[PDB]
Amino acid sequence: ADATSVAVDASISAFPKKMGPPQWPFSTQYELIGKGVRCVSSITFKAYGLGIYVAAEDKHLVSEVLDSKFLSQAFIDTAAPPSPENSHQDNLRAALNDPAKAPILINNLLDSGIRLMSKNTPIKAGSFKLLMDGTKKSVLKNPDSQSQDKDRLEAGFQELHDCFRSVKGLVARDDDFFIELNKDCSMNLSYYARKKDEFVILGTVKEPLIGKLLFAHYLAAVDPPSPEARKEVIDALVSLS
Ligand SMILES: O=C(O)CCC(=O)C(=O)O
Repeated sequence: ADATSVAVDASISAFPKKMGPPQWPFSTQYELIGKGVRCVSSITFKAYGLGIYVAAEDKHLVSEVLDSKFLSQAFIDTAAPPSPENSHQDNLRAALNDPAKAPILINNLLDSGIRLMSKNTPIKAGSFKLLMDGTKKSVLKNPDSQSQDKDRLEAGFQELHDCFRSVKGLVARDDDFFIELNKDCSMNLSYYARKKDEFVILGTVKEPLIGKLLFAHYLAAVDPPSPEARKEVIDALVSLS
């Protein structure tokens, strides 16, 4: 690793701190805000390296979306108020780690137009393919999914499934599966076959509910795919607010 990349696991490449066009086939320039290893059961069994990125041009939105006004209004009737001597950053941090407040804060963040990107780098290819198959079931444990249009959810997961069909044939260690969350919550999916030094553009998931559900899962305070990646993301967001 260089000062321009960070180590996630010795079995796979260091993650760039910044990624954008033209070097990478992305919509805008992204900055790494959290990383970690997605394990299955134990740290003994590493499935993939996870990197969460924010659009450089959108970092300003965090403080405007997750401001003290929204914190106060969201929970003014539900929870005791935050202590007035605390900083806003301290108050926001406590809410983002509170199981009862975090989903609401994250949903509001994910509706604000902020562009995010996940870098999903396989460590064990077989496990990764299985985690792909299980993605719909996983993100739908989210209770907020039930209120939504079932037909739109099903159609959106077919879009994702089709993109995943193309990924699964390629999966190998140290390849990069990229998922960009556009400002309208549709998703551009791409794939870097590292050994060929080739980019594959997989397509777009138009249904915005799918990107909302997937990135709410990445950033979930309870049972996120990578607890260590989520913690880093939250610290990045608090420090921006
Ligand atoms: O295909 C992916 O990387 C998403 C799956 C996921 O969120 C996980 O189970 O870790």
